[PDB]
Amino acid sequence: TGLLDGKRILVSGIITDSSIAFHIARVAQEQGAQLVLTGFDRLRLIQRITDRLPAKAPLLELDVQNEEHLASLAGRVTEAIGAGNKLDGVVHSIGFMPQTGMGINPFFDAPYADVSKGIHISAYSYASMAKALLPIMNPGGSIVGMDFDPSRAMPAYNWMTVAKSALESVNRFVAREAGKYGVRSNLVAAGPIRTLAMSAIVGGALGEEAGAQIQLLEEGWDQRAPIGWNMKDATPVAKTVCALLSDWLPATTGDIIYADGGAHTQLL
Amino acid sequence: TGLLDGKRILVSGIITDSSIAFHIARVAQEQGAQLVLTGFDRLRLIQRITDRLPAKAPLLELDVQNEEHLASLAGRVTEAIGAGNKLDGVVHSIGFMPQTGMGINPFFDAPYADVSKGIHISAYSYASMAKALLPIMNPGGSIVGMDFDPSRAMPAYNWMTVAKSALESVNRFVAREAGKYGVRSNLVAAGPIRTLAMSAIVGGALGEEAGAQIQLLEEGWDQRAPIGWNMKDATPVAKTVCALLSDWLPATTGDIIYADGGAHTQLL
Amino acid sequence: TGLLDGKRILVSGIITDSSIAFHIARVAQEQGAQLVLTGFDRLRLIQRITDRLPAKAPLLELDVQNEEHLASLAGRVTEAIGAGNKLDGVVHSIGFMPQTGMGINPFFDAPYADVSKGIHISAYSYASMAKALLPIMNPGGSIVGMDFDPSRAMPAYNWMTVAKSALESVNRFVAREAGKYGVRSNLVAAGPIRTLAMSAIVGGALGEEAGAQIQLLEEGWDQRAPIGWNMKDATPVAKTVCALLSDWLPATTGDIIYADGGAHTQLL
Amino acid sequence: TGLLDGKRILVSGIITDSSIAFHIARVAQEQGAQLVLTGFDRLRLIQRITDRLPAKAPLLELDVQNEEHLASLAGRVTEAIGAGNKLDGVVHSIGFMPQTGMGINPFFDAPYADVSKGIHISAYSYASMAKALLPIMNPGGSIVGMDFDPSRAMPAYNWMTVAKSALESVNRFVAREAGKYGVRSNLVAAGPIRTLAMSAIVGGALGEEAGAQIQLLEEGWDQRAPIGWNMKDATPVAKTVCALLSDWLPATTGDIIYADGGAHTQLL
Ligand SMILES: NC(=O)c1ccc[n+]([C@@H]2O[C@H](COP(=O)([O-])OP(=O)(O)OC[C@H]3O[C@@H](n4cnc5c(N)ncnc54)[C@H](O)[C@@H]3O)[C@@H](O)[C@H]2O)c1
Ligand SMILES: NC(=O)c1ccc[n+]([C@@H]2O[C@H](COP(=O)([O-])OP(=O)(O)OC[C@H]3O[C@@H](n4cnc5c(N)ncnc54)[C@H](O)[C@@H]3O)[C@@H](O)[C@H]2O)c1
Ligand SMILES: NC(=O)c1ccc[n+]([C@@H]2O[C@H](COP(=O)([O-])OP(=O)(O)OC[C@H]3O[C@@H](n4cnc5c(N)ncnc54)[C@H](O)[C@@H]3O)[C@@H](O)[C@H]2O)c1
Ligand SMILES: NC(=O)c1ccc[n+]([C@@H]2O[C@H](COP(=O)([O-])OP(=O)(O)OC[C@H]3O[C@@H](n4cnc5c(N)ncnc54)[C@H](O)[C@@H]3O)[C@@H](O)[C@H]2O)c1
Ligand SMILES: Cc1c(Cl)cccc1NC(=O)[C@H]1CC(=O)N(C2CCCCC2)C1
Ligand SMILES: Cc1c(Cl)cccc1NC(=O)[C@H]1CC(=O)N(C2CCCCC2)C1
Ligand SMILES: Cc1c(Cl)cccc1NC(=O)[C@H]1CC(=O)N(C2CCCCC2)C1
Ligand SMILES: Cc1c(Cl)cccc1NC(=O)[C@H]1CC(=O)N(C2CCCCC2)C1
Repeated sequence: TGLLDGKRILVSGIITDSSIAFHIARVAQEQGAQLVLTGFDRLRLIQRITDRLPAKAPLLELDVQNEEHLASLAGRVTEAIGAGNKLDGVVHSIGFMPQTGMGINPFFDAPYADVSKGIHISAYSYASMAKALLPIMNPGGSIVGMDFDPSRAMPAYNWMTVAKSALESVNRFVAREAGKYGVRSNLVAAGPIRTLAMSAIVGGALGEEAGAQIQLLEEGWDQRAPIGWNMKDATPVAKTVCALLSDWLPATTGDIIYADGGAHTQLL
Repeated sequence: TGLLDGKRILVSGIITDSSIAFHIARVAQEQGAQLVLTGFDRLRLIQRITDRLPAKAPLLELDVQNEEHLASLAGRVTEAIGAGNKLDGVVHSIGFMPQTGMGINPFFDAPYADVSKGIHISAYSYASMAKALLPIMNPGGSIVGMDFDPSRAMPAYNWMTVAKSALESVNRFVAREAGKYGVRSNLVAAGPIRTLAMSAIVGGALGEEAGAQIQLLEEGWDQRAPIGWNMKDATPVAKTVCALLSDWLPATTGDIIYADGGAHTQLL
Repeated sequence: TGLLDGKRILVSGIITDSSIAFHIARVAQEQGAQLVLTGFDRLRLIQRITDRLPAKAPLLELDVQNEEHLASLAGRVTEAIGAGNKLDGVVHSIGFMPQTGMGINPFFDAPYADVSKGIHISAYSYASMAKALLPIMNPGGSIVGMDFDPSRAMPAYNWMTVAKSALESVNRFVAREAGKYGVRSNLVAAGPIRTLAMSAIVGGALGEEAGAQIQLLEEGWDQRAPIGWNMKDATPVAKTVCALLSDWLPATTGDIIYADGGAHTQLL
Repeated sequence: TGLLDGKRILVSGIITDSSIAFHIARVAQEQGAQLVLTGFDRLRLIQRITDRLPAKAPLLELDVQNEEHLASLAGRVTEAIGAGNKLDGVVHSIGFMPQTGMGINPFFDAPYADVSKGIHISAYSYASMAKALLPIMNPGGSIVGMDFDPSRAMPAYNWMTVAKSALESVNRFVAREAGKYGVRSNLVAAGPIRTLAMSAIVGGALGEEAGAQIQLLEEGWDQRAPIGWNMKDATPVAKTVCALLSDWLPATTGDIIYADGGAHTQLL
C-alpha cells in the first residue's frame, strides 16, 4: 500500500549518495516502486553507491550526449523489466555546465562550445530521454525533471540559469508529445540542496565570491520560506517527485511544481 | 492505507452534488480521511446532499460574512472531533459574485457594494477561515483553496477574475501566518467544471453572449490541454486537492497547483 | 517639440510636493502637456502645492468614493478644457489602506470594512475613473495607473499588496473597455519612493518592525537593481509615465511597465 | 527635436525591406538618430536595401558566429563614427533556427547540432554583441533585442520557442553587466509580423499544417488584442524599440516590453 505500489520507474542522475536522484530512488522504493537506474560514465562507482538503496535495481549506462546509447535505451530497459512490461515513470535528474559557464568566471567569457555542452546535457536531453522512452511508457505515466527557478538572474549561476530557462520551455513541448501517449511531463523546482559539489563551491571551488554568494542565497532562502528550508535534507524534494509519479496529480502537465519551502512566493 | 488515513479534515463549500467540494469530500473519505463539513444557509438541503457521501460527517453552519460564526467555529469543530484532537486539513471551496459583477452586465456598471461582497466571500474569507482554524491545526497540516487562473482577462468572468487575483495574493500572506504553525497554504487552479450554475450560465442565465463565450472557453481549454480536459469530471481536481492535503508535497506553500489539463502552459 | 506637445492630460493624486503625481505633472508640463488636476478633500492645500508647478492648471475636486463627483467629472473636465476638446491622457495616482491593513498590525486582524475601503480607493477606482473619462478621450489616448509589484508577499505591506493584485487585474479589464475607444490602459510598477508618509513609516508610524522592514527592502532594492535605485528621486518614474502617455508605446495595453531599476528581474 | 536627436545607434538584422530592423532603422532616422548598420553574408543585397532608408548609414559585416568579426567589431564601429565618439544604442534583431527545428518536422527529430546553431545565433549572440559593444557605449545607453513571448508552448515554433526562452534569460544577465556601464538592456516582445519568410511559411514552406497553425495564431492574436493587431505593420514595434532607445524609460532594465496589441494580457 505504498504510493507507487506496482509502478515501474526509470531513475537517472545518481552519481553519489548526496545526489538528489539517490533520494528520489530511495523514497520511490520505500513506496513500492520497482526501479531501473541509469548512470553516466563511472558505472562501478554508481553500482557501489546504489547497493545502499533499500532494494536491488538494474543499472544501465546512459550518456545523454551519446546517440547510440539513446537509440538502444528502450530495448535495454525492456530487457531489464521483461518483455510485455512498460514503464510508469521516468525521472530526469541530470545537469551539467562547464566551469567557464558558472562561478566567478565572467558571464561574457564563456565560449559557446562550453555553453552548448551545458545546454545539451541540462535541457535538450529532457527531450532526448522522452523521445527514447515514451514508446515504452504506459498511459497514466509520468515524466519528471529537476529545475532550479531561473525566472530571475542571480550571481554565479550564470549560464546554468540560461540552461534551466531552456529546460522549462522544453518541458512544455515534451508535454505536447507525451500527451499523445496519455503521459504527463512536469518539472520540480527545488530549493538549494547541499550536495557534494555545492559544498565544494561554498568552499571556493568556482572562486571565493561565488562561494560567498551561494551562502547568502542559502541563508536568504530559509529566511524567505514560510515553512523554512533545510538545504541538508533532500527528502521533501524526493517526496514531491514521487507525488508527481503517483496517480494523485492526474491533471497537471507542462508545468512546474515548486518544492522550495515557498520561498519563490515571498520577496523578503 | 489510504492517502489521508487518520487525518481530520474540514471541508467547506458543498451546496449540491455537483459542487467541487462534494467530490473533494468523497475522494478524501475514500482515502481514509475523517471529515467535518461546513455549509452556508440551506443546512437541510446540504445534509440531504451529504447523506450520499461514503461516510458520515458532522455538518456545521458557516456564513463567512458572519463574524459570530467565525468566532465560534474552532469551538464547534473541537466539539465535533473531540477535545484534544486537532485538524490536519482545511478546504476552502467558497466563491460568490453578484450577477452585476459577471456575465453580459458591463464591467463598468457593477456597483462597488456588489464587488465588495464578492471579494469578501471569495478572497477575504480565505484569511478569515485560516484565522479561525490555525489555532486548532496540527503541525504538518494543510490549508487548500480553489482558484481559477486570473493572470489574463477574459470575457464575462469580469469581477470574479479580480476576486481571484485578490485570493492569490491573500494565499501568499496566509502562508506566512500558517508557517508559524507548521502549516502549508496553497491554491488549486482548476479548469472549468460544469457545475449546476455553469450549465445555467451556458443556457443563458447571465446573458446569451456570456453563455456563448463560456462554451468557447470550454472547447478551447480541452484543445489546448495536452492531456485533454473533461469539464464533466471533477475527480482529477479532487485528487489534486487530496495530494496537497497529504504528506507528499511537504515543501510547497504560498503556491498554486494547476489541475487544468496543462492548458495554461499552451497558447494554442 | 516636447514629448507631449499639444496633449491634454488629467492628473490625479497630488497631495504634497513629494507625491509621485506632483512629479508626473511637472515632467508632463516640461514636455508640453496641458493639464487638468484632480484633488481629494484638502483643495486649498493642493492648490498651494500645485502653484509651484511650471504652468497653471485647473484643479477639480474628486473623491473617488463619491458617486456624484464621478458622475459630474467629465462635464467639469470639459468645462475646464473647452467644449469640443477631449483628453489625450489620464493618470491615476491614487492609493489608500487604513492602518489596520498595513504595518505591524496583524494581517488577520484587519476588519473587512477597512480592507474594502482600501480596495475601493486603490483598485476599483481605476475602473471608476476610466468609466467617467473614456467618453471624453481621443483615439490614441492613454490611461496610466501606479502599481507596486504584488507578485510576492512581503512584510508590512499586507492588505495593500492584495489591493495592488486586484488593481493589476482591473487594469486588464479596463484595457478591454478602453480599446473600444482606441485608448490604451497600463500600469507603471515603481520601486519604493520616499514620500512624506514613507519617511513617517520608516520613523515608526506603523510600528517599529514595519519601519525596519521597509528600510531593509529599500536597501535590497538598490542592491538588486542592475542600474541602481534612488528612492529619493521620482523623476525616472515620472518619465516612464510620460513615455506611456506619448505616442511611442502604441501597441502596449493591459500591461505593466516596471520603473524599478530592474530589481524585479534579479533574485539577488 | 526628434526622439533620438544626436544619438549614435548600431542596428543589426536588416536583410530585406520587410525586416523588422529595416523599420527600426527607418523610424530611428526619422527621429534624428545617426546609424551604423550591421549585416550578415549578403552585403551587396543589404546595401541596396538600405539605400532606401531616409539617410545614409555605414554598413559593417557581422556574422555573430564568427569570433573574428566580433573581436574586430568595436574598432570598425569606432572607425565609422569617429575616434572619441561612442554609441548610445544597440539593436539586436537577429534570429535563426534550421528548418528541422521548426514547422511540421517533429520536435523530437531536431538534431542537437541544429538546435545549437539556432540557440547560438538567436540567444548567445545577444551576450556576444553586448560584450563587443559595451566598451564603446556611453552612460545612459540602451541595448534592445527582439523577442517573441515563449512563456507557453505553441505549434510549429518548436525549438525557436526554446531559443527565445534562453534569450529572455540571457537578457537578465546582460543587464547585470551593462549596468556597470550605466547601460540598460531590454527586449521587445512583438506580436506576429508578416515578413517575407512568414508569408513563405503561411504558403507552406515548413509544411501545410504549420502554415495553417500560424494563420490561426495571427487571427487569434488580433482578436485577443484589445487595440487590435496588424501583422502587416511593423511601425508600432519600431516605435517601441525607439522608446527604449530614448531617455524616457531610464529605470527599466533586464526586462521585456510587450508590443503586441495587449494580446498576452487576454485569454480570449
Ligand atoms: N543541488 C541543488 O541545489 C539543485 C537544486 C535544484 C535543481 N537541481 C537539479 O537537480 C538535478 C540533479 O542535480 P544534483 O544536485 O543531484 O547533482 P548531481 O551531480 O548529483 O547530479 C547530476 C547528474 O547528472 C549526470 N550527468 C552529467 N552529465 C551527464 C551525461 N552526459 N549523461 C547523463 N548523465 C549526466 C551526473 O552523472 C550526475 O549523476 C540537476 O538537474 C540539477 O540541475 C539541483
Ligand atoms: N466551477 C468551476 O468551473 C470552477 C473552476 C475553478 C475554480 N472554481 C472555484 O471552486 C470553488 C467552488 O465552486 P463550485 O464551482 O464548486 O461552485 P459551488 O456553487 O458548488 O460552490 C460555491 C460555494 O460557496 C458557498 N458560499 C457562498 N456564499 C457563502 C458564504 N457567505 N459563506 C460560506 N459559503 C458560501 C456556496 O454555498 C457554495 O457551497 C469556488 O472557489 C470557485 O470559484 C470553480
Ligand atoms: N511611494 C511609493 O513607494 C510607491 C511605489 C509604487 C507605487 N506607488 C503608488 O503611487 C500612487 C501614489 O502614491 P504616492 O506614494 O505618491 O502617495 P500620495 O499619498 O502622495 O498619493 C496618494 C494619493 O491618493 C489620494 N487619495 C486617497 N484617497 C482618495 C480618494 N478618496 N479619492 C481620491 N484620491 C484619493 C491622496 O489624496 C493622494 O493624493 C499610489 O497608487 C501608490 O500606491 C507608490
Ligand atoms: N517576424 C515576427 O513575427 C517576429 C515576432 C517577434 C520577434 N521577432 C524577432 O525579430 C528579429 C528579426 O526577425 P525578422 O522577423 O525581422 O526576420 P529577418 O529574417 O528579417 O531578420 C533576421 C535577421 O537575422 C540575421 N542573421 C541570421 N543569421 C545571422 C548571423 N549568423 N549573424 C548575424 N545576423 C544573422 C539575418 O540576416 C536577418 O537579417 C528576430 O529576433 C525574430 O526572432 C520576429
Ligand atoms: C544556486 C547557485 C548559485 Cl547562486 C551559484 C552557483 C551554483 C548554484 N547552485 C547550483 O549550481 C545547483 C543547482 C544546479 O542546477 N546544480 C547543478 C548540479 C549538477 C551540475 C550542474 C549544476 C547545482
Ligand atoms: C470561466 C467563466 C467565464 Cl469565461 C464566464 C462566466 C463564468 C465562468 N466560470 C465560473 O464562473 C466558474 C469559475 C468560478 O469561479 N465559479 C464560481 C462558482 C461559485 C459562484 C461564483 C463563481 C464558477
Ligand atoms: C513597500 C512597503 C512595505 Cl514593505 C511596507 C509598508 C509600506 C510599503 N510601501 C508603501 O506603502 C508605498 C507603496 C504604496 O502603495 N504606497 C501607498 C501610498 C499612498 C497610501 C497607501 C500606500 C506607499
Ligand atoms: C509564431 C510562429 C509559429 Cl506559431 C510557427 C512558425 C513560425 C512562427 N513565427 C516566426 O517564426 C517568427 C517569429 C520569429 O522568431 N521569427 C524568426 C525570424 C528570423 C528567422 C527565425 C524565425 C519569425
